[PDB]
Amino acid sequence: PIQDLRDAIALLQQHDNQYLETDHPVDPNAELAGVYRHIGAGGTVKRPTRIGPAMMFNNIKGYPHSRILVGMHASRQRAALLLGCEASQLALEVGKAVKKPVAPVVVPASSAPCQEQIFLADDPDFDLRTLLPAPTNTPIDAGPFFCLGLALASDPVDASLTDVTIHRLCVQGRDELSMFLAAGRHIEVFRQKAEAAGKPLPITINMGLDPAIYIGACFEAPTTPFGYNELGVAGALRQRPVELVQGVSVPEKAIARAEIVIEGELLPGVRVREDQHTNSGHAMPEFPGYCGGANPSLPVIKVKAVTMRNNAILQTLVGPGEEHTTLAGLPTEASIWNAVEAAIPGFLQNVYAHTAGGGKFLGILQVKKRQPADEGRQGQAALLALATYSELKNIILVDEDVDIFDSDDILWAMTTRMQGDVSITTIPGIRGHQLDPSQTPEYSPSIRGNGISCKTIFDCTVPWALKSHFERAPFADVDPRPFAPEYFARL
Amino acid sequence: PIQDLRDAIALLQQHDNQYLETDHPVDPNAELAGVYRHIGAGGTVKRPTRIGPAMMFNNIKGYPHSRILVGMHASRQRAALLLGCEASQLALEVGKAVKKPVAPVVVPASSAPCQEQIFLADDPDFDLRTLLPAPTNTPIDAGPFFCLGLALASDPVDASLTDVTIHRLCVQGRDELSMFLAAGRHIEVFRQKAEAAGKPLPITINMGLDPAIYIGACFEAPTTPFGYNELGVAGALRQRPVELVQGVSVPEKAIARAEIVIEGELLPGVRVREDQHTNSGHAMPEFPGYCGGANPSLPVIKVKAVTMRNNAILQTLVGPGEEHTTLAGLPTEASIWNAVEAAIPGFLQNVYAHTAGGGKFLGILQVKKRQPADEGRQGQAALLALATYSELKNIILVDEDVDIFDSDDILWAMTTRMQGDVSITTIPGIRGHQLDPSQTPEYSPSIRGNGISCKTIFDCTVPWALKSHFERAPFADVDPRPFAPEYFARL
Repeated sequence: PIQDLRDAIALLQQHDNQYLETDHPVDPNAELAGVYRHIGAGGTVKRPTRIGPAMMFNNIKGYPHSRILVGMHASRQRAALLLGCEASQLALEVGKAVKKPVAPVVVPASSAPCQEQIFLADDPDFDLRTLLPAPTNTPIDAGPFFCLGLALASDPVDASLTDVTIHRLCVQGRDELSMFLAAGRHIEVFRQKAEAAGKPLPITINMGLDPAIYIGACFEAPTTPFGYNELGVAGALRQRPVELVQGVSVPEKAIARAEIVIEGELLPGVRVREDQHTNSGHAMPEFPGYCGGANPSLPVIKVKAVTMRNNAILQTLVGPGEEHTTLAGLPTEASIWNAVEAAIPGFLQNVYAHTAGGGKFLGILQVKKRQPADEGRQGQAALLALATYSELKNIILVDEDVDIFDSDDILWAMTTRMQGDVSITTIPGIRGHQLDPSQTPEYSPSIRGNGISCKTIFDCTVPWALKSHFERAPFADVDPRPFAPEYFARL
Repeated sequence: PIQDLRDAIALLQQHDNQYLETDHPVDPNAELAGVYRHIGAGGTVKRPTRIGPAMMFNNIKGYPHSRILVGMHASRQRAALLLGCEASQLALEVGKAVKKPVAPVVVPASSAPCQEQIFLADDPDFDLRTLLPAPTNTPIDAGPFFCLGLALASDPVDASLTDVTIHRLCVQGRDELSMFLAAGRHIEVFRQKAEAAGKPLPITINMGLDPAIYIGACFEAPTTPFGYNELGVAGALRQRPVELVQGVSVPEKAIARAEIVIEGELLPGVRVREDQHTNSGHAMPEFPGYCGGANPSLPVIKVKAVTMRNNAILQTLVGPGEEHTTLAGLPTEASIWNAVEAAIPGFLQNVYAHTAGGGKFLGILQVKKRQPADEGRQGQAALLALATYSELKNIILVDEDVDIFDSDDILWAMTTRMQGDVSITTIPGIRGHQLDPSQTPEYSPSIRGNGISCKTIFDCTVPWALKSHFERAPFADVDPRPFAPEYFARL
């Protein structure tokens, strides 16, 4: 029963090519990410790249006591193994946990390995920059980043209002991090409330976690009093409550079994240029595959303490590549599943938040026309997808004999089951996502500002009345294995 | 030095997962194809399928002295190993051979392994159907097929005119095969000239060949006296003339080192229904991945002899999947290369006749914009492609940082470097190909007859003025090997 990051590493070590360690010295600045680019970053990272093992770097230059984990979630198959289901059903299996969550519980400090070591920022010798190897993903980044920081925080006026969300933070100084907070999201609203009263907002950043927690926390959750409800998904996935502990230096909870916890406060009335120390003009690589722009005005966590386990692992990601595809893509798929299946039961066979869109921009919907009235519902399923997940950009529709996880087979449906002046429907001027660099006025006369897009539905389903002409060549069913057993061993 | 199929097999056996044998009894009717569907048919074949080893079945039900080879050209990497070049350069490499062909030569029967065993149709016990296995691809095919028949044929009046072509053939009786010949092709014009005079056309069907010969025979060649010029490509690929032997029962040449040669004559004033023995309504699977209809009026080869090597291999294909992509796709790529490079030298970086289009329907063009004036040449390249290969359907244009052999990366360009109402150009009413089942009046109000199409250009290149915003996140160059030697040691 997996309850923390090390229980997960143990499971991976029982399967081939899921976990890999190296003792060869690596520089956290640029080099480590450059290495994993080849081994397992995947997704929208520039070629060459591939799906591979999660990888542990034991020998980090300048950090003789540290080790860095990347790629834990950077494969769909791997995520399936870590949660005990089939990779094609991963979105549905987690969607079931979302529906029957198990609440987290509070434990005492004696039960929290994340507090086996406490480094108070009090200490004159404290220096976040030398305590933690925060990797730099590319040389043009704004600085070192932590990329899997699970932030816990509460409303400053109503303490029963909580939030759990993944963030990335740039290291800005001996005890400072900058942190981008999405407008409108709960923790930013918390921070705006505290700042309007001139007060800091206490927060914990929890890194190195059971992958069920990271995966579960990307889904929308209900809000109950003191609920930290995102944690309920992982509670359901393991059938064991996620354990919280009180912070040592701030009045906010932290993840009891996390590897590293950064406790601090968002400062009132303070802001920094994200790239103030490099003037690179960039932040770090974004899920579409491009380096984003540096944010000119960011809030700052003032660090009051770092607590960690003995031999703490620092967990982050590279790419963000396939690791982002998994964390973002399963929620994208679940919400599309839920919307289509409630409106058109039995129609959708599956949906894939394609890695080529980082799990957000590109939806592949596999439908089955069962009867004459299903003609015209394939467009309806596309409208449902675009309405339910507004950061989507394009939809590709295929039938149930097309493998939506096989990009060759998607392009095959786009070649023999599509006519350009019939099957392609453009929907201009719909808000999409600012990190798509083609969503700009300069790219298109129908785009009125950044993050607005034309959204395109590629209908590659066979028209109902023509289906008799579109049967794929029927090869006979045979068990191939007796013909070459040793060859099918390689699985 | 590779000079026959067996030398090619021995080369394959020096590389991992390129060649596989099985002694498990197999039914050449349907079951064999059913097995290789899972092991390595690839291409447009229904999932599951994949690229895998070429496969030899040694244990053939009803044919205890036979063994059957499939999948020899069913892998771009395998074709590259076989011709001694890099997969990404394959078409450039065969294109060089097309330009400087090495003419074939005639050798005596003593230098002709293909006549080690002679089976005259003279013999009352001769029966084409029990002598050779002719696999069926699906249970609904017209009948047993030979799918890699290299035909040699000459003009019945002017013997200096020759032709060398690949055909498929259905086994129609004791000593008859049906053979479709493409209208206007040289061998068909030889046939019509002979039929118009009331005379048979002598011919040899050569099977089990140096892959160089099959690959080279799919390119257009010039005509010179007694040239058999398609063999000049294989000659240049091997820097050794292909060897011809005089047939034993008909006045026409055969491939000296072929595994199997069927000698016969196309009969005048005789036609058969392709599926006359099954009434299946179908021929066999076509390269777009659907079953073809049965041709109701095919000419007949009356067999006069079958010669073969000792321990002869019957070589054919399954799917036809990836084996067709290689055979058809390299000529498609070479012709696009030649046209674009002549018109816009330096602009095309590479082209991929994508396997999802069977090597014919879908072109991925990789261009590099070097200067402002290249803005607008990407579409020019697309037109060049559409002009020179009229069976193309759609073009996808990408820049030099997109891996065109990686369908995930194509879709990525389709997602972040494309706006539907800007980047997509439809060209309606252009003759395409009849075996694309969506090219019918029933699919589209703009299609006036079967085999006419809308042809779509998807411009997924970065507009020149915007290039600085579209740089893929620049992970540092690092040699990953030292960090994980034994992992990279699985190459």
